Amino acid sequence: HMRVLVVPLPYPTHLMAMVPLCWALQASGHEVLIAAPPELQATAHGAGLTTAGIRRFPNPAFGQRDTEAGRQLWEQTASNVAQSSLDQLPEYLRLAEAWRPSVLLVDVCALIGRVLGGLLDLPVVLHRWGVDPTAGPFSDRAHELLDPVCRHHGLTGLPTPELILDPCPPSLQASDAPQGAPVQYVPYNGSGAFPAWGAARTSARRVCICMGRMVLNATGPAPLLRAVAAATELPGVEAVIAVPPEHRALLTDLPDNARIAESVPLNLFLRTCELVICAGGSGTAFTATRLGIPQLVLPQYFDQFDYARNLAAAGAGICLPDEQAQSDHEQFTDSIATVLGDTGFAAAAIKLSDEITAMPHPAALVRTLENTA
Amino acid sequence: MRVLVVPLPYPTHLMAMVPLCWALQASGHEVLIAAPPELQATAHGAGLTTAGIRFPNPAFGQRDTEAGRQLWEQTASNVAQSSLDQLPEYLRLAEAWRPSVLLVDVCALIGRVLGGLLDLPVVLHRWGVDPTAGPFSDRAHELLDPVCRHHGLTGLPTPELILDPCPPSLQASDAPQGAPVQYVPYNGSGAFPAWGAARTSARRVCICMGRMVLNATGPAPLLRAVAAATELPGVEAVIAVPPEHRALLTDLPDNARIAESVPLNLFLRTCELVICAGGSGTAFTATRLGIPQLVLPQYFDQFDYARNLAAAGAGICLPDEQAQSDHEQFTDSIATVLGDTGFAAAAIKLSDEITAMPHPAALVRTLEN
Ligand SMILES: CC[C@H]1CCC[C@H](O)[C@@H](C)C(=O)C2=C[C@@H]3[C@@H](C=C[C@@H]4C[C@@H](O)C[C@@H]34)[C@@H]2CC(=O)O1
Ligand SMILES: OC[C@H]1O[C@@H](O)[C@H](O)[C@@H](O)[C@@H]1O
Ligand SMILES: [Mg+2]
Repeated sequence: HMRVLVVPLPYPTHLMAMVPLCWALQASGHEVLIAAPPELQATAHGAGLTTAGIRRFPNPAFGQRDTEAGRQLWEQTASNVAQSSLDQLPEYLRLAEAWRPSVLLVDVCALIGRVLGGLLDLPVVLHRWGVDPTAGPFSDRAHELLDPVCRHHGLTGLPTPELILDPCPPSLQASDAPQGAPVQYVPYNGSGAFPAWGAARTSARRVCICMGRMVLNATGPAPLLRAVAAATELPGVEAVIAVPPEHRALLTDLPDNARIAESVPLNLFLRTCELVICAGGSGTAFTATRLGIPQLVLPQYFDQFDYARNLAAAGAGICLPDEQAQSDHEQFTDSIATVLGDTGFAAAAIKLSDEITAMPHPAALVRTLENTA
Repeated sequence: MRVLVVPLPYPTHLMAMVPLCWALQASGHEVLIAAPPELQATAHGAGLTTAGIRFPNPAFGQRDTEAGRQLWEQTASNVAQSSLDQLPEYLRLAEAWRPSVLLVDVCALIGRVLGGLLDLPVVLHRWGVDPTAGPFSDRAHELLDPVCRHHGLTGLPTPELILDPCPPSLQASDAPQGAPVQYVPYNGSGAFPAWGAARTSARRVCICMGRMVLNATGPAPLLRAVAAATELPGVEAVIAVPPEHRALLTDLPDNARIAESVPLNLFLRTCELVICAGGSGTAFTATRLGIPQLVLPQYFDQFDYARNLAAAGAGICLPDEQAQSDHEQFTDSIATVLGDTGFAAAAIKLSDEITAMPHPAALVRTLEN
């Protein structure tokens, strides 16, 4: 009987990536508690989970970690996360002392989970949400800043985790990421209602455009407007537009070949679509991949450029890699056409789907965790 | 598998099925809840996806009596009339989504009709104590065999499997044998309270009545439970009720805690008694956590659950209006439990019955086969 304390980064999307494992834990009779800043409360509660309370784009240099610009972005991200970890450390120590977890399930970027495991001598299981480009600059800066802290408390430095779980198709994972144990991606894109039109395809070429809140909060409307314009202008297309409610206002004068999806989890209808246009957020992208649906990716930040490049190398989609490509309406339209006219992209996407389904499901991982706790 | 889930339109019946629905999804199967408006917020609050669909009375515990037989017959009549009314809506759903298996609440007869009409296997799911043998079942056949026979069946079909989370010690003696599944608490989402971690030097007594019960009974079982609990020396009452029932708590002692929208399981291990109406997520969470109960049954299965719990030595029943309205019987029952560690001993015995059962993840294999 484990008591698993879950330590995500405080973005809704990173928690979602861990929800099927949390359900697998609870379905197998273990107890799960999510350490959640205000920003995560609603996401955790919405997955049926319980919480303990805590409290310029696109930018290709994120995918250029061999350059000084890219090293800086990742070093700054580690410095931000490390400072947060020192800030919140007392609250997380009080929580662990109160709840007495036997294992920490920790998002790969949530460095506080690693500090907490060292200081409390608890097994840490890191969880990737997807492509992990934290080797090199992020990881070196996290050690730079957190090894002294861990040494003051008697340890050699920031500890190496007991295990890293990895749902990324191996043929897409970053070459420098440490080996992780496979865990099969299970779509979880929130709750909601099966729409009537989600049951069958029509004669039109159905293209979903899905961009999430954190991406659009960062980027502003541009990638959404560029996608809606490219998709709706192409002969034959029906666009299904899936964006968060407050962003729906950005879509004035919408084309008659456009439906605005009403907070509907992608996996309820994505089997009826021939193409997904997205930013390379894992929930969207791995659901499409699992379902053998090719993607046109407009990467923006963090790991998105690596996902987009590697998906395109796999033949399973097209990448528009920077702002001159994403803002090239002709190239954008021709890329949608290219995918709708060549079944080889869907076929390459099913090859990746097979990499996913070769992995053990979250339910099968519960055993591994039992052995590590 | 593609599992379409057909609960009765009550939040608590769907909650009893949530951990299995999660176990199904964690093991790579697909799950959809057929949800009327009354179920939508519960389903989506468990992270699940939906297809939208458009007291006390001790006779419920006495199916040998004229009244007891008539209550359970009338309940089957109600459900059978509603299943016929809605049958064309569910048939359109099954055509749109194409399930391979129906996971159906024991009482949601539409699921059995639908399984028969579509030649799909039906896995019934008990939520706890199951008193549907006799009156309910006989009446369901009397009313639903005809539509089934019109479709060429022999009658309302026997289901493929009946999942049962009730510890056998507490189950009704006439419930056909089911396949045991470990009760996993699911009381909704919420926040771990500061004080839920540590025991106190006070005697911590949780009262948890619940929206559905209190909407049916009005305030009396809640306020009679608070009056009994707060009278006894050294007691700390922890009162768990829906947001809307918070305003009924007009005068509490200083040390009492109102736990609004806090799932019981986050703190119950620090309590020595739960006072409740029975059956339910509350009672099985108490029993799973080894906590004795004082049960004031109101309707349906609650009388059986209260009697069997008392028989097993893990609680006390206040069986009817005469007992529940008697503050001396009510206070003396609390004091009895607080004064005898044999109740907690018996409760722990049942907890172990529960935890010896296969968990919902282990049952996923059985459903596949
Ligand atoms: C499915 C639609 C409804 C139609 C309404 C009928 C009655 O109002 C309701 C009190 C009832 O009989 C029922 C309430 C439920 C139903 C059966 C068993 C439940 C055990 C308890 O937790 C509550 C019980 C029953 C029939 C019903 O729901 O019929
Ligand atoms: O099985 C013994 C008793 O169990 C109860 O559930 C029934 O309502 C009674 O009629 C019966 O005598
Ligand atoms: Mg590799």
